[PDB]
Amino acid sequence: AFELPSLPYAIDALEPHISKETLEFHHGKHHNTYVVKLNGLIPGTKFENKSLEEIVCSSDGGVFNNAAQIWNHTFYWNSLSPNGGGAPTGAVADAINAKWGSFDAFKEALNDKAVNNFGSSWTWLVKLADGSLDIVNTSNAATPLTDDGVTPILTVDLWEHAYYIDYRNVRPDYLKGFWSLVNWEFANANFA
Amino acid sequence: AFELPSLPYAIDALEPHISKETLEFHHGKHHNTYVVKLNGLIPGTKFENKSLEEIVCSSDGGVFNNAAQIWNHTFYWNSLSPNGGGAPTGAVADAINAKWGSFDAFKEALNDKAVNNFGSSWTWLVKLADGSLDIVNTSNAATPLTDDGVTPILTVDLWEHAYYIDYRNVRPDYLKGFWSLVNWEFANANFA
Ligand SMILES: OC[C@H]1O[C@H](O[C@H]2O[C@H](CO)[C@@H](O)[C@H](O)[C@H]2O)[C@H](O)[C@@H](O)[C@@H]1O
Ligand SMILES: OC[C@H]1O[C@H](O[C@H]2O[C@H](CO)[C@@H](O)[C@H](O)[C@H]2O)[C@H](O)[C@@H](O)[C@@H]1O
Ligand SMILES: [Fe+3]
Ligand SMILES: [Fe+3]
Repeated sequence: AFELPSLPYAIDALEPHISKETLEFHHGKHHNTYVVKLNGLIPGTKFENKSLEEIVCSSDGGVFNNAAQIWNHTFYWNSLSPNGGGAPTGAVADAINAKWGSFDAFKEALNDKAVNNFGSSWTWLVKLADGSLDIVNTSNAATPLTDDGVTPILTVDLWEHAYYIDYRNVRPDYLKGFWSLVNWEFANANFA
Repeated sequence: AFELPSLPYAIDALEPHISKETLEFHHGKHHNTYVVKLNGLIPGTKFENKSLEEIVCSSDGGVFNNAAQIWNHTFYWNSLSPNGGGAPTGAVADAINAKWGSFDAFKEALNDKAVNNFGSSWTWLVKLADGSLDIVNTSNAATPLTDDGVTPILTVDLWEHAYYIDYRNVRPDYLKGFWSLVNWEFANANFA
């Protein structure tokens, strides 16, 4: 049914911020496993012919954990880039300034939400229904995609498999890696 | 203030099932961090004079997450032993045979609960109010210590940091490691 998407860049393209070995396990094993599991759960069910987002927004239990993780990881890979990092640009830079006053205050606010997102989790930059940006944390497979009117803009995976190989227990060091890779083109594409 | 308990065995005593590197990060860094963080949170609350278990059973939020994780890890180190593994003995073996019919059926049941305990979690062997054994899963820092009438007997930490260095994504391989280390003396002590 579903297929694991290709990575949007070569396996060593995020070096030295996220390693090749991390992409091999994170994309090639964890993301793949969610796709295999969902496909095993859907045959001959009321989800067998629905799109992935349709499944994510209409399931619970194991179907939801697997489908939402497939979606969350594809969004995460797009949130990184070997040509990303550095200062934000375009409409998202201005929207960040409108909410937090400055990019540095936004980065401090997102780092604080990410470091403190307890357990397996995701930290998201979203555009609320009212048009403003905000930072929100979700646990396990939960995702702002299920929230009517909220538009996911970027995400950082904080499950330990996302960073343990490269950074062990030090999330702030992984977050420095993330800021060096953040894909402002994808953020702007989602914001607009 | 609280202190990080010593490990009950040498750093390489669980080799080759859990590595020295895993114990250095897992005990020396993760377990330690929960101790430091709790020792920041307590003062100025109705907690600074309470024992660890008293805090675990009457707190929520960050105090609970750090205090429950300190308790859960100390319980987890005691659940392993370089002289453990193999068939269960004593009262716990008999109780296992009473609930599941055989040790092999128990192991299959616990393995299924642990492999499928989604996200950061713990799988516990507990003794119920009625005297029977059961397997229960908790998420993040939740623990049966807070359930009236339930007595924790053994635990397996399923947060990814407990096994990623040694086994990466393969929980079943980590669980084989756990069966080779399970401390039946601690289980029997807790059961009696
Ligand atoms: O996909 C199997 C089940 O996964 C979840 O439940 C598992 O993980 C929980 C922690 O996130 C545990 O509490 C639970 O015991 C496990 O079975 C999901 O919640 C279930 O609905 C799925 O069927
Ligand atoms: O210890 C600080 C807070 O930790 C928890 O909240 C963090 O982790 C949650 C995921 O488990 C996130 O949803 C949340 O946004 C983070 O702040 C705890 O639940 C809070 O009560 C603590 O203050
Ligand atoms: Fe992930
Ligand atoms: Fe742990």
